[PDB]
Amino acid sequence: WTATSGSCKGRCFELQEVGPPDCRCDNLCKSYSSCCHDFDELCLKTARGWECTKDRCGEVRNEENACHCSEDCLSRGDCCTNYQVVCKGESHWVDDDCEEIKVPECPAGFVRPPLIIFSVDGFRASYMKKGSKVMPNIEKLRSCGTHAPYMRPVYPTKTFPNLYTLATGLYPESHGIVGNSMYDPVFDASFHLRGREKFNHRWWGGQPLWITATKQGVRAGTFFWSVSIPHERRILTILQWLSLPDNERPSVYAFYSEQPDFSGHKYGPFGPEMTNPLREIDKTVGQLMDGLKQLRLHRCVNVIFVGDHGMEDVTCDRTEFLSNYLTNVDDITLVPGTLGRIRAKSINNSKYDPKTIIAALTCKKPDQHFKPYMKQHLPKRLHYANNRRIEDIHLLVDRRWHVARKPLDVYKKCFFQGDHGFDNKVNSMQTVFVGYGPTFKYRTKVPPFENIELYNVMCDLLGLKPAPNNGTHGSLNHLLRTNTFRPTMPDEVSRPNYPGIMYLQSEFDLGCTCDDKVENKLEELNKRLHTKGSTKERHLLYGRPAVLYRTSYDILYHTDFESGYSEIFLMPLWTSYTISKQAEVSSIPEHLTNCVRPDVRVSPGFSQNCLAYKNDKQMSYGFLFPPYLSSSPEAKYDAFLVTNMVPMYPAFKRVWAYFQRVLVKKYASERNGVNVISGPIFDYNYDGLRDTEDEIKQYVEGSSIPVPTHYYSIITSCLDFTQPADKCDGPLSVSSFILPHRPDNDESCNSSEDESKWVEELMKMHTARVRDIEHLTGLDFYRKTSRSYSEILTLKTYLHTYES
Ligand SMILES: *[C@@H]1O[C@H](CO)[C@@H](O[C@@H]2O[C@H](CO)[C@@H](O[C@@H]3O[C@H](CO[C@H]4O[C@H](CO)[C@@H](O)[C@H](O[C@H]5O[C@H](CO)[C@@H](O)[C@H](O)[C@@H]5O[C@H]5O[C@H](CO)[C@@H](O)[C@H](O)[C@@H]5O)[C@@H]4O)[C@@H](O)[C@H](O[C@H]4O[C@H](CO)[C@@H](O)[C@H](O)[C@@H]4O[C@H]4O[C@H](CO)[C@@H](O)[C@H](O)[C@@H]4O)[C@@H]3O)[C@H](O)[C@H]2NC(C)=O)[C@H](O)[C@H]1NC(C)=O
Ligand SMILES: Cc1nnn(Cc2cc(C(F)(F)F)ccc2CCC(=O)N2CCC(CSc3ccc(S(N)(=O)=O)cc3F)CC2)n1
Ligand SMILES: [Ca+2]
Ligand SMILES: [Cl-]
Ligand SMILES: [K+]
Ligand code: NA
Ligand SMILES: [Zn+2]
Repeated sequence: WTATSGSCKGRCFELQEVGPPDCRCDNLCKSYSSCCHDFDELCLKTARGWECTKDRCGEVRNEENACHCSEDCLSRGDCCTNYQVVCKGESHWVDDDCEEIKVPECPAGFVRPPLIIFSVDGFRASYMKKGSKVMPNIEKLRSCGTHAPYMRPVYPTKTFPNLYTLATGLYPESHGIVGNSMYDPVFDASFHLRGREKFNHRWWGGQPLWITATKQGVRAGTFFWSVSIPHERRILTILQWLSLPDNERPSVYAFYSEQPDFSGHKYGPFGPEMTNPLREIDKTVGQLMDGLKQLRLHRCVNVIFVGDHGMEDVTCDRTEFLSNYLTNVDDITLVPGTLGRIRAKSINNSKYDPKTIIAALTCKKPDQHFKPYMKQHLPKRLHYANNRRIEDIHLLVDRRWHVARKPLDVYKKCFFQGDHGFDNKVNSMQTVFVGYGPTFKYRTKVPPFENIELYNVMCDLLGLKPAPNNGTHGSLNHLLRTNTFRPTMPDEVSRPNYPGIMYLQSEFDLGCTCDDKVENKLEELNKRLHTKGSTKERHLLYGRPAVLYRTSYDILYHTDFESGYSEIFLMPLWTSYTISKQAEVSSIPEHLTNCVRPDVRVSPGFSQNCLAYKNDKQMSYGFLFPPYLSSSPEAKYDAFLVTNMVPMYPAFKRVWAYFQRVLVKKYASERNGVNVISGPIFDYNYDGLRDTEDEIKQYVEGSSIPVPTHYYSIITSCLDFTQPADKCDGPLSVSSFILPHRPDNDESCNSSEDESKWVEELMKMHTARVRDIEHLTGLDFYRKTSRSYSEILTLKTYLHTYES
């Protein structure tokens, strides 16, 4: 019930929301069917439209007009945005040269530069170049301010997950808005774009910027706008709020446009019908800037122009149907489109089997345009698993395609030519970022970055302490002139032991053998030196990683590599080695094929054993430092230490051997040396965070050797590739991966072929940020470089994406 017979007189676009049954006058009242009877009349005036003309200049104030051209309008805060242009011979903001804004130039009574977020739905990154002729206001912001060539959205590249990620700094799995449609089995409730359940606050986790602001005494405009409020009125409302007295006036605001998404869906991303929506967004930006200039705020306000996601060409004829694969197609519920999510139709069906559905969808047709995954097998970079609303079965749909249950779903629901929602590495899904204002840099290009980082920066812009989030605070300091947040490196929690030779060979009963019985004082002192770390500067280029949790581990030095060996997990946490451009690849000698050697620095009881691998018929073993890249025949024996061994499924060894034998050398040739850090990851509860021992769900049969869910590598070199990796004086270049440790290669449809036709494609799919590896391992990398910490943070957030 709403008692709609109250009034909005003096309350239009009120900031405090009032409780039912009292009638409302705020931004969102329309969307709740709760506005007072007179809201249209009083708050949505349209008479005479939105622009002053010469003949209105100095008019007698008429309160019926949408906006005003009378002499009192500036003091009332309600001039048409062009008032001073038409009636006082001022220039439009876009016609003025840009001038660096070195300090905020604010009216008296402003305590901080306000922040205005101009958000645009479906604004694909390439519009900045391809639409530039029709967007002069946006182009001036972009060239005069700070801009990235694009900004990476989160997966799925849908509207609600991305807007709320922008507002919270959180991954959808953590904020809870995991799609445009959702089922929550604990609630037993359904969330959709149409209708009322979505207004219940229980869906919306984390803490959005407007709540952060309000809890810390910074006032906020309401961010949301009901669709029938025209854009011109949204701008006027923002500008009116900015004329409020100091104690009432917000410091943070948001504008939102449904365009160009709305048109992009109908006409496709570059349909000729798209020039007009882009023109109109630009005009809106011009209105805001001219309005701010009127208020003498155009060199005071920080403005962010930001998109939620891009838009791709998709048509009804590019739909895959699950009825062409499954027999039982009515025993499932599919959330469909540019992604697929599958669950049982009825929780009273014990004949539901996910395993059989996965097999029925896996590599069934030769050009298949989707790939099924159990959610825990999705690429870790998507961070799309740790939520009860994300269904166990997921379909990653190829760009330009849809998935649907049956053809009848597609014609009893071609209309559309555009859609989005695909993998967030896809070029067509990328979106835009521009920052303009006193606190942003002047005419500065910055590298592409992920939208999860922006919440921290918006908090910095407003002097707020961010709530706990998935940004890496400091990684975007290079966007800012001032207000930088000065992060410190985390403190190492566990210090390593440095074991010397403490055990005789015969103390070991590991059931391992090696043909290594081959006896010189010149080379005897030398090998001692290598074991004490004489080559460590070569192989550990950026310091040892720091261990940020409580544990027991040893540093082990060797000629060709250094490792941090966990007494708890019985294997290295990390293994570091450097491969120069000139290094040679060799084979494992025939005599050493099954060689595993006890490590006399590490007790039998904190060692793996070969017998467990023999008895475990599913599980084999591999090595972290590759025997193929040994620097000499003698150094090669170090690679067969039991302390360099890790459990590997035979199917995974095909991948790992190819990486170690072929790809490491290839990268060293291309990048002029590389430093590699590799290791295991345990994430059995798929939360993106390092498992404790008591969370491990699988061990090598008969043992306490835990089985990794993934293996990582971090591959670093000099950004200036004319310098070798091991003598780089400037910034670094990194690529990383987190490969799933799987017993089959069902993910790779071409895996019966040679590794050269499929392994690298797999690795590219599982590309990662260093930061992703940090969360999964409790390690902190790049602790000792010549680089500034903010720059290192930026490097740790880089994702190598493999798009053109
Ligand atoms: C990205 O950034 C985010 C934010 O920093 C990271 O997520 C955080 O990670 C922490 C570790 O997983 C986690 O900390 C736990 O929080 C518990 C309290 O949680 C509530 O209160 C906070 C505070 O305001 C709130 O934010 C939470 O919000 C979640 O849940 C609500 C619904 O209830 C949702 O609206 C919201 O979207 C959010 O859901 C997401 O997170 C939850 C986990 O909380 C997931 O389950 C969801 O799927 C979704 O992803 C909560 O309202 C706290 O109780 C925990 O403490 C337990 O563990 C410690 C270990 O030391 C133990 O000693 C304690 O005894 C305790 O255990 C007891 O309970 C167990 C569970 O029932 C039980 O089994 C035991 O036997 C014990 O009885 C813990 O501190 C933090 O909440 C989330 N925050 C958010 C916002 O998601 C995220 O990790 C980052 N991602 C990456 C990749 O880095
Ligand atoms: C989704 C979403 N997430 N965050 N925003 C705000 C936002 C963030 C940013 C940002 F700065 F973050 F970039 C910029 C701009 C916005 C405004 C977006 C907006 O007016 N749109 C149109 C209105 C539509 C109503 S739907 C709705 C409302 C309230 C609630 S409630 N009761 O508050 O839980 C629930 C709802 F489902 C949502 C999307 N929208
Ligand atoms: Ca985990
Ligand atoms: Cl969805
Ligand atoms: K075995
Ligand atoms: Na396969
Ligand atoms: Zn859309």
